[PDB]
This record gives sequence, structure tokens and C-alpha cells, in this order.
Amino acid sequence: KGEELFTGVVPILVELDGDVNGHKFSVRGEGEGDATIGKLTLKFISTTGKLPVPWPTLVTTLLQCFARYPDHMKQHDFFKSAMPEGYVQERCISFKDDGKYKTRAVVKFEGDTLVNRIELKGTDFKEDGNILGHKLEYNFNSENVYITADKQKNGIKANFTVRHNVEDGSVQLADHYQQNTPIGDGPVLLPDNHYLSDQTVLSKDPNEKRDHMVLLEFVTAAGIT
Repeated sequence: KGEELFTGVVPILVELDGDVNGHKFSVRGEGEGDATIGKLTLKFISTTGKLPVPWPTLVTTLLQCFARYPDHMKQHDFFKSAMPEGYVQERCISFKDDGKYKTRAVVKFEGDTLVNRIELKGTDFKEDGNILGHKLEYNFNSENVYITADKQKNGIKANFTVRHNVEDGSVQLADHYQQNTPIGDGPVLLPDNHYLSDQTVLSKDPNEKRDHMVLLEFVTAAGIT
């Protein structure tokens, strides 16, 4: 029945308030989600000017409820089962040989709009590292998000590592530890182990004067037969 909220195109609003090593920034995003084909289209604007961190490092933070779950694993879709009341999504993102992001997001409906409101705190970053030094290429390498149930705590956990291309040819690892917990009290679907296959593409809007990121995502659940 949370499923029923995603049978069509859903408008999306994203708000991120960030602080990395004391550098404050704000991001606003809007777009739409179409879970029938696992498709997300989003455009994000910096409302505080040039970001202190590379746009690619924020992609995972900025709506896995829009993943396409094949009919045969629809009883494993925690994200939609927590709707409309929503879920809290928390991560620690550990950048190898560098600092960490800690994020807490509330994802829930407000009327017909799905709203993702995020707080991000970054600490322990090197002033001349790949992140604060803006050494990461504007691109993305997609792979699988591995999901497991956390029954004790009535939610899920996810783990994955993002490989960020560095301008000098090296790779900057970002170790993601993720937890999701429902906001409502009613029962939710808790999954068997599976994964989300991601396809992520970053672009620019040639008509946009503000610092910004255009994001296109295709997400499909897999791994259960």
C-alpha cells in the first residue's frame, strides 16, 4: 500500500544543510521520480555559492524508494513500505586517508511531493586533500548497494564503497555505512539480503548560472530468485 504511492511520476524536493570542517553550505534540489522504471531526474542548486566540497561527493546523500523492485521481490522493498510516514536515512561516509561525512535525512511525503531533508556534518578533512582541495573529476562510477535487514531495530542497513576518480588518475574511496529506520509505528517489509544496481550520470544545465549538478539515476533491485 506504500507501493501504491509510486505507481506514477512523483515530484521530489531535496534540501541539504551542510558543514564540512566548519565550511557551511546549502543545497536545494528538485525533480521527479518514476519507480515503475527506477528512474530519478534531479537538479541541485548551491544556494550559498561555490561548494567547499566536490559535487560528486554529495551524490549519494542528495531516494532509494524510487528503485524498481521486480515483481518477484516486491515483498523486500522496505523503502516504499515505510511510506507515506517515511524513514530516517543515516550514513557515515569515510573518505580513505581523509575525513568523514555524517548525514541524517528524513524522507517522507508532504502531500504529493516526496521530500528529502538532509543534515550533513563533515569532520577530519585535510585542507589539501582530494575533497577540500577539489581534486575529484565531475563523473561517477556506479555499482551495487548491498542491503540487509536489521530486525532489532526494525530497519535495514546498507554498505557500499564509491570509487571517485581523482584528476591525477588515482581513485578516492568513500566507504558508505547506511541505516534506515521507519518513522511510523506500523509494520514494514524487512528484506532478505539483496542489492540495488545503480546507474548514475552527472551533467550540467547550460542555461543555469548558479553552481549546480544535474543527476540522472536508474536503480534496480536484484539478487533474489
